[PDB]
Order: sequence, then C-alpha cells, then structure tokens
Amino acid sequence: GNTLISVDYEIFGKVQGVFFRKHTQAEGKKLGLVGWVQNTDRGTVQGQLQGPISKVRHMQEWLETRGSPKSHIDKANFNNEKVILKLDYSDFQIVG
Repeated sequence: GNTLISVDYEIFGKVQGVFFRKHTQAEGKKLGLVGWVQNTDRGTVQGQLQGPISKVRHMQEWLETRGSPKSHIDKANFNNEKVILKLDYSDFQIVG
C-alpha cells in the first residue's frame, strides 16, 4: 500500500462535444485510478482522481496537454491535492 493522493481537477478548453468524458474515464482506468468526471454548467470538465502518486501525476499531465483526441486544453486547474487514508471510490464514473 503506497501513499495515496486525491486531487480535484477542472479543465478549460475545447472540451465538450469531443468525447472528453469517455476518454478521461478510459485513461483513468488504464492508469489504475478511481474518481469521476463530469461536464459543468460553465462548459468545463471537472472531477477527482485518486490513486498512487505516480499514476495520478501521469493522468494530470494527460489532462494538461491531451484529453480526448479532438479536444484542446487551455488550462487544467488542480486543487485540494491531499494525502488520503484510503480510496473514496471503487471505480471511475462519468457522473454529469
């Protein structure tokens, strides 16, 4: 059992109408992460990532430069980066 972290994310850019949520869920699962992703009312994509630090950090880089193939990302805001006792999530859902 490694040090587990959680981080909140919000992604600004051409991120809706580009299958962003599907590809986020897929990549999170590929990297062994749990959490969630949704569209927000301000046109951004938002969620949390939880998992081992190297895995979360990789997904953070994904969210900074890549996302779904047709998306382009202006900014990824991260906050509430915290060490956690255990995962709060058992899967990675698209929730909104």
